[PDB]
Amino acid sequence: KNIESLFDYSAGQFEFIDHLLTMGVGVHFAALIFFLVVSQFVAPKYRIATALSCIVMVSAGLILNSQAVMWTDAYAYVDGSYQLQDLTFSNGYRYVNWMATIPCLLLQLLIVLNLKGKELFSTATWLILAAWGMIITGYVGQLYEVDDIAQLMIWGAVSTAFFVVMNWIVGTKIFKNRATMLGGTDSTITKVFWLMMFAWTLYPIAYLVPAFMNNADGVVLRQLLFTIADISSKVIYGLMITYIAIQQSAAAGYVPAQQALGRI
Ligand SMILES: *C/C=C(C)/C=C/C=C(C)/C=C/C1=C(C)CCCC1(C)C
Ligand SMILES: [Br-]
Ligand SMILES: [Br-]
Repeated sequence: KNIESLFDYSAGQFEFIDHLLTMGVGVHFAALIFFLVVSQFVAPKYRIATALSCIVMVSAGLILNSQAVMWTDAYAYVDGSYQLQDLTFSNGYRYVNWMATIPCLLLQLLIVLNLKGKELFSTATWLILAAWGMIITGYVGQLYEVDDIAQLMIWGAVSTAFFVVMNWIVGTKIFKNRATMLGGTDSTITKVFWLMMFAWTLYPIAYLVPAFMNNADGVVLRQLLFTIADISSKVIYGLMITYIAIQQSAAAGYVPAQQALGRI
């Protein structure tokens, strides 16, 4: 069903993928420790945004770990190359994980935007439906990446419509609420929008790899793109959300935030 299953891999290709996925685990778990220790400097109003970064680190780090183990289970070194054994490797589990991690990424943004009550709950609801629509339709599409490329493209067009609408809700909420933001974070949150547009677009590029690069090297490329994108969309994004949360905390008078920032 997935293109990974069609090829044998050289030692270099096989090991590089293994290292990519392992480094990703280490990066997410290292970040998790940082987000954990820094959360005591966040005011109550934003503390959940930093907690959600911890939740995303574990979720993504578990999926990467699980992908790495599945990669080594599925392939063994036989007659000069890594060849498929009885177990199967696939990217489908990443899509299932997005069902949880994308809502979390969107909720931390809504929190640092100072949204609350009814606006918060309704914005989050529409965002979560649009995200699930994107992820489900892309999940279905990738089932056809070996059997029916045309079907992969069409499901990907549907998925892209949900993506574009989700980004429009995000941009609309960022550009409208920029002005409520304290401590100069009105400037930083704009960079957050651009980081998301960039980093999230890596995923659909990766989804199209079976169409424009259907071979072992394309398999490597796809893993590399997911790694750059996971890091950018989860770790780098989380660092910027945390910075915005602490800065707004300090500007609103939360003393542990002022002292943390004071001592660096
Ligand atoms: C941390 C994981 C993140 C931020 C994953 C984001 C995933 C997407 C933006 C997926 C987008 C897709 C399309 C827009 C079309 C092709 C199918 C998808 C689901 C890869
Ligand atoms: Br507060
Ligand atoms: Br994830």
